[PDB]
Amino acid sequence: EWRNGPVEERLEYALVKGIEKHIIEDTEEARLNQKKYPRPLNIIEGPLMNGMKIVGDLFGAGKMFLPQVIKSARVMKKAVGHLIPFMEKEREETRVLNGTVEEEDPYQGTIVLATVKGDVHDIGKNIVGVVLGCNNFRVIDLGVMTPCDKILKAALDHKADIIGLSGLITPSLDEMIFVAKEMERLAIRIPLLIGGATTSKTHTAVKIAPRYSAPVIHVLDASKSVVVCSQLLDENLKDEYFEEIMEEYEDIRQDHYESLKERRYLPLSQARKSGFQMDWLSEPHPVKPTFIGTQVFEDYDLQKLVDYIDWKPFFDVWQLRGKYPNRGFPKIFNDKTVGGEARKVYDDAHNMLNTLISQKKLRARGVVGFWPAQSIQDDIHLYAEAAVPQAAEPIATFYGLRQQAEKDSASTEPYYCLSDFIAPLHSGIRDYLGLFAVACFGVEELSKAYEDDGDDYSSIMVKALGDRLAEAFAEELHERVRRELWAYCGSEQLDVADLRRLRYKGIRPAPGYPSQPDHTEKLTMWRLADIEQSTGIRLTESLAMAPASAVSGLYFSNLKSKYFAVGKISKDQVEDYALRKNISVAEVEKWLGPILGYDTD
Ligand code: B12
Repeated sequence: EWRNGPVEERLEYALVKGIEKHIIEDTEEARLNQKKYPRPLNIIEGPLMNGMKIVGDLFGAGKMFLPQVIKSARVMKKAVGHLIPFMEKEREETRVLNGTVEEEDPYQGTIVLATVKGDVHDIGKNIVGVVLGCNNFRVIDLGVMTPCDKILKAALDHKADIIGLSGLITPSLDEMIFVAKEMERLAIRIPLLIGGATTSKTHTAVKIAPRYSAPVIHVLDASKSVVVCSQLLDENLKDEYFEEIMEEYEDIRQDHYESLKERRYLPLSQARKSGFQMDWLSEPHPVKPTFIGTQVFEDYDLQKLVDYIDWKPFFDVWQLRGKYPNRGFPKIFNDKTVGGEARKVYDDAHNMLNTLISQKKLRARGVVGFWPAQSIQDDIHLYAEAAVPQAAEPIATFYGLRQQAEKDSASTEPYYCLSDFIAPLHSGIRDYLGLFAVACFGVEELSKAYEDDGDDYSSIMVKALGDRLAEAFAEELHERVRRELWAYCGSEQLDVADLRRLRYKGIRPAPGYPSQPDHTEKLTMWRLADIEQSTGIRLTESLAMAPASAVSGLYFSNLKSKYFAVGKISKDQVEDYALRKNISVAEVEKWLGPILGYDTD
């Protein structure tokens, strides 16, 4: 039907509908029309950028969703990959004629995207770097583990017009303020973009924007990048936008400083006197684990993990969200707005997952452990199996945090801590604590192989599938522990439908989570369980677990254990925690940055 149209219309239709079936043949038919395009630069600047501008406009208007944008980007990448020989020939002809290759750039501007030495969320940065290509923007993508000095150096040598940082978590955003300070003290006026769809403007306008004398714009999604980045390149709005409405940082500073008086805190001694007390003499006695030490999983069955995968986080990668009550998997498939695209991505993911779990291209790996645990106030101590806890000495210590923000008198909720879920040493009751770590190996190779091919769609899909497999492995390993390896919940008859609702007994608070935001617990876990040497899950210098598709955490078997948020803490708890950990106050003040209840500046 659409094949009957002219070659320009065929190019536009292929770009908009994401069809690679005839892109090369249509491109050839277009270039053989030499009179219509005297320069091989003209063919891209004409029908090709026209369709991509249409795609970007539709994405910004919300009529086209992310996977179709990715497919359109793939079609344009195929067309450009076919056309590169002719672009290079034209550039060589220009060098022959005018003497040198000119600084002509078909893209509107160059953008450097970087991910800090920390947070490993790579999918969003890649989506941005390819949608800006759909927005006709040249993107220099530095990936994960990019040093700040490397970020600045790449911005300088490549003469980047914009530096884009990536952020998707609350902790470890102190590298963004660090690079902002480095950039400010280097005295460069290049505009800056911040974070992703977890970062509120509070952290931006408190520790970033009043810290740099250049435009610092925060964007929610790359759909609005068409407006946002152009307004940083449109000289009519470049000189005015960056300060006309970014003045609202003034509200963010003054109003929140005024609201700081609303926040109230208890003394740490008073908070301890109001902790989560419980009668261990009437509580059921802890169940002894089946073994003490570490049991290693070397070739875990990927086929089994598929039954435990939850897909709503996976659809959140594609930004597919429905209206209430038809929101989330599996109700997402029936919504008229996103049903077809959700079906497409789900079937593609399942097809590639079936291919991978049958070709053994991936390999799950993990380890679990169990040790006897006794709690000294706000701390957890671990002993050997044969040792007597009251007379021997601990082999590993995990330090917890207690809630300190004052609660309204209408609520009687205790000020929670992790140590409240393990029997105290003086009580005479022996308790046990567990830990685990899982990973999925091979995602960082398949993603790179797909990217070198040019199929960013498959790369993003395989990254999301690796993340899903890692979380499913963590959930399944927790399920085995509660019933087989520890057997403190053997009477349970629940399935994955209730596992997704956190209705099981016990909790697995990962280090760095609001339950205990100190990421240094992973160091003690790795030292105790020999995880790095056994399983192969490395720890980054920022305590990020490699490969990125990895999950780790402790095991608490107490019946009354529940997830909680520490909130905000005062300097009293900071110094107490520092003296318990036998480390300087400066280290604690930087590891617990997000949860500090006072401003040091
Ligand atoms: C997949 C995912 C990951 C992946 C990241 C992908 C990858 N490269 O592997 C991985 C496996 C790394 C993962 C792990 C973790 N993650 Co995670 N993860 C998710 C998840 C499940 C899906 C959401 C998603 O991926 N959206 C797609 C993202 C990647 O793209 P995006 O943000 O939509 O991108 C857009 C905008 O944000 C913006 N944008 C984004 N980046 C940039 C950059 C620039 C320059 C610009 C201009 C714009 C821009 O534009 C984009 C256009 O769409 C969410 C669950 C949820 N609640 O949604 C949790 C979530 C984001 N993860 C989170 C956390 C806690 C973690 C961990 C730290 C857990 C841990 N181990 O302690 C670990 C990291 C450490 C480790 N070694 O695993 C939290 C963050 C909240 C918090 N407490 O801080 C979430 C919300 C889970 C939760 N509900 O609590 N995670």
